[PDB]
Amino acid sequence: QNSPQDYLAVHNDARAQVGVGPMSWDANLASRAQNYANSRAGDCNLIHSGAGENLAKGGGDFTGRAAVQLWVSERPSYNYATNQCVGGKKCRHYTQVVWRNSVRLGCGRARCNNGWWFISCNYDPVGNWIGQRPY
Repeated sequence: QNSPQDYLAVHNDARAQVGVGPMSWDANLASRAQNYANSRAGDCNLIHSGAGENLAKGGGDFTGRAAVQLWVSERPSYNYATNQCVGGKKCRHYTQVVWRNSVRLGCGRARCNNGWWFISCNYDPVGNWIGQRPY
């Protein structure tokens, strides 16, 4: 639930569900993501860049798979039938996961200085960005 494929699988699912192209594991992005998470875990705050990442903090058994899944929890807040976010709050996560523009992927899990687990997932080109279309 934290291996490269664990993150990738869920992303690739969500993307597949709206017929968006895949992504790959850059490995170095994964180091970067985990290393950023590892440092920033001394705080724990959902603070990384803004547009081109997907951050998560959980509580205990919080896995990377679960984190991507938490982002896909906004499933019915996306609606490909209208090809936009629904008039429903919190659609600022799935959008990135599904971000057509990003072809790189790499993610990392680090344990916070409060018991909980931090997760980061980097993407380039930038994502969840106004400019081009998410899906």
